[PDB]
Amino acid sequence: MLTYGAPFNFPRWIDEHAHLLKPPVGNRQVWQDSDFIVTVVGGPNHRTDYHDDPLEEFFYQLRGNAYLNLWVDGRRERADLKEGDIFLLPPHVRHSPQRPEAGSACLVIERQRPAGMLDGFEWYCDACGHLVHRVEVQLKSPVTDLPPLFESFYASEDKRRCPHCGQVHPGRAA
Amino acid sequence: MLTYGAPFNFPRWIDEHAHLLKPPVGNRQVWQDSDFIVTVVGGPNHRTDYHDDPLEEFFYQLRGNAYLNLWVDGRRERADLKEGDIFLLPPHVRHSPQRPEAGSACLVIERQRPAGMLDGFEWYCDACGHLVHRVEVQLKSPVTDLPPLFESFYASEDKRRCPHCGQVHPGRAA
Ligand SMILES: [Fe+2]
Ligand SMILES: [Fe+2]
Ligand SMILES: [Fe+2]
Ligand SMILES: [Fe+2]
Repeated sequence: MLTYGAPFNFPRWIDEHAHLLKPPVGNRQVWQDSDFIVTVVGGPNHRTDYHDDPLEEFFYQLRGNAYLNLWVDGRRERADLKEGDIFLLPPHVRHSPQRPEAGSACLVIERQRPAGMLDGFEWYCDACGHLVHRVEVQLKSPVTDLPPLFESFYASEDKRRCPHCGQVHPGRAA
Repeated sequence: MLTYGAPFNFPRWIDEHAHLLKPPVGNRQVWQDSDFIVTVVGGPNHRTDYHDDPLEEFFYQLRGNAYLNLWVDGRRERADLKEGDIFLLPPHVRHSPQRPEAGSACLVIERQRPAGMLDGFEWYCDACGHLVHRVEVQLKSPVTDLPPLFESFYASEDKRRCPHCGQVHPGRAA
């Protein structure tokens, strides 16, 4: 009844999955079907989407450095994840992880969302900072649910169009 | 609205709390009032109680070695937490952590239990393996709720008395 198997060496697991912790995959979930969602996120990767997680998110930047673009108290801000840092993000704080370094690795821990508790993915205008587009999602399989979501934003000049100042958001890369 | 503060260096935090990660305290919670309960557990420590956590528990043995005495599929068993190992324990698997080494440190992550979801603490007979005593608890503050619980077991020859074979459990140390 050890449903998720025996203990195992983490650094070797990370080493062994180096090829997955780089584009295009980027990340790898450690156990499947668990309530705790346990993921290692490599790099490099940059993104323009901001995440609205209705639950907490735990980070431990095991290797290399990264940072989180955030919206804290109405202002754009940056939290660094230097190698060795840990950090706990409160529910709903908008965050956009940037991971510039190859070979970096970050332990990220989350919980499954109950039915009816949704995640938000959002984009903001570089020009005036207004919200450009939000999609909410019952997030069961990030790996497969999120790329079509992001993909549809990039493809729609409409979705990318700031309702405040008309600036068309750049889409994929800032 | 970074309610749990900024990122910070984890190894230095652990170093700085060395005096707390040894008897009598043994462990230190990283953030307070979070949904994710994030704890570093040092040593040495041995115990005879088995935990029935109604939710999952995540371990990452950062420094030194430890092990978990378990009841898996009706049998007494041992899962080692060698330095570097990670491990995810499924809900309700009975476990009794033993941490023989000084200077060891283990990241343990849990979730707050909703109202009405209780933890069990249990003891088993060395002689016949039958359940000797179980207390259930709405666990809000392990640090302060658990010592009086354990304490009351040790003090009662009655509670320590195996209902199957009459052997009085040794209590504090095996
Ligand atoms: Fe996220
Ligand atoms: Fe705008
Ligand atoms: Fe436990
Ligand atoms: Fe017995």
